[PDB]
Amino acid sequence: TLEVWIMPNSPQPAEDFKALVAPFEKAHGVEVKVTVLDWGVAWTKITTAATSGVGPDLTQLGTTWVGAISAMGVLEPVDDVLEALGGEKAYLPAVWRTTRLEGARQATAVPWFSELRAFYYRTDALKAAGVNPAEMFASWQGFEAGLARLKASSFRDPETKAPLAPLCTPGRTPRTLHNAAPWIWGAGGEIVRQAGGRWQSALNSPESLEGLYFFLSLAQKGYVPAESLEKNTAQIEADFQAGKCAVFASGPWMIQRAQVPEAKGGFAERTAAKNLGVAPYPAGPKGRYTFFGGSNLALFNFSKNKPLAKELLKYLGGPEAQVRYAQMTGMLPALRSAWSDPSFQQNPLLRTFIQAAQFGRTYPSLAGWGGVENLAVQHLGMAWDLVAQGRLTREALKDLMDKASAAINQALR
Ligand SMILES: OC[C@H]1O[C@@H](O[C@@H]2[C@@H](O)[C@H](O[C@@H]3[C@@H](O)[C@H](O)O[C@H](CO)[C@H]3O)O[C@H](CO)[C@H]2O)[C@H](O)[C@@H](O)[C@@H]1O
Ligand SMILES: [Cl-]
Repeated sequence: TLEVWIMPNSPQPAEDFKALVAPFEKAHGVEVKVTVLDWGVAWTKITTAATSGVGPDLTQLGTTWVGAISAMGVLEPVDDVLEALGGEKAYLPAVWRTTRLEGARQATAVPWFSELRAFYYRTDALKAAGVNPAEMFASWQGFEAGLARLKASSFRDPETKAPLAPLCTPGRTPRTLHNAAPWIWGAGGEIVRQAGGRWQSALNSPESLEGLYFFLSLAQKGYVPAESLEKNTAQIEADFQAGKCAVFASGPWMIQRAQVPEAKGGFAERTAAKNLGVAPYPAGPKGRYTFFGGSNLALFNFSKNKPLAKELLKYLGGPEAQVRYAQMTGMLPALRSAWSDPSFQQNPLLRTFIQAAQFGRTYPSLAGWGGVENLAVQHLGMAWDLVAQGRLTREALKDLMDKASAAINQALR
């Protein structure tokens, strides 16, 4: 029996995973046993397995975790699998770079599925506000003027019978910079930069502060209600679904969720699901970026089932499994060839995610990435708390990212 650990990638994820692997099981005369870890906990259990030598054969990883787990020395080389799937050629570079610890000789993860972030919008709220989405999502200035028109609008969701918040974004200490990265990048900033053979914080670069301040100050100007500042990602998701928000940033999953009854983990019933639009991040002063992520699969080098686990990695990474699991999850395949399936191309909301991928940007794949993102989100949490007071100024934000930067630079030395 092979053991795979996965995250909750679909409404019934163990059952979707098991339907996905049934033909591998039949062709190999083997049973796969799946365990589903919540995203909130999956980090700790995966790190405990890596530290103790007790764990599955395969584990899903966040693309941004592959570096740290690889540096713990517990991942089996999978260059052989990536070759059987078509090698570097078979992947966007953004995806290809997630297959290894930055600068390591050997690949240690197999790309499974991709996700990137774009804005969902209420077509009804924007039509009623008189906002042309092409203009609002073209530029930072067009975005700010579309929120202003959304704030002034008479519109009220027909279910809630109240106004929509123009923008909903969470102010709770985030787990990651996924929401914030597009604004840092669009200003010409970065989280860390490589120069003179070392990585250092760029979160206190004037470009980073411009981007971050522009994002956080929207909330300060009235385009994000005080209630949103008190919420985490999952709560903002729920708020868009329940008709409280006209615009918010998420992954492609919400498209397949909008086509699924409430009773099945969806909101097809709700207005928002009937009035659903997608648009890319607006271009910033120094170009157009969005966070590009997903999950890879890794094999623990203490696995007793390496040969079969490798066949399972080639099965899951290959074209048929890639198409099939992207359809159940609402994600994108990791494999470029699999994007051509009509199931992705003739879905007009998903087609927008596909166009957005041109401007997908990734984290460098560093052993210490986790430590970096954790001090950054701590300081960014304190910034959100100043926005909850009306008291985020450029000075206070610079003071917080200087402290983040000094604590990030220690971590990297
Ligand atoms: O930072 C770790 C890791 O984060 C990954 O982002 C995930 C999101 O992909 C995930 O989205 C969930 C869907 O996957 C699932 O199907 O639906 C639920 C609700 O129905 C969604 O929340 O949410 C988690 C928790 O916030 C995020 O961590 C990145 O893609 C990966 O690149 C990164 O390494
Ligand atoms: Cl944020």
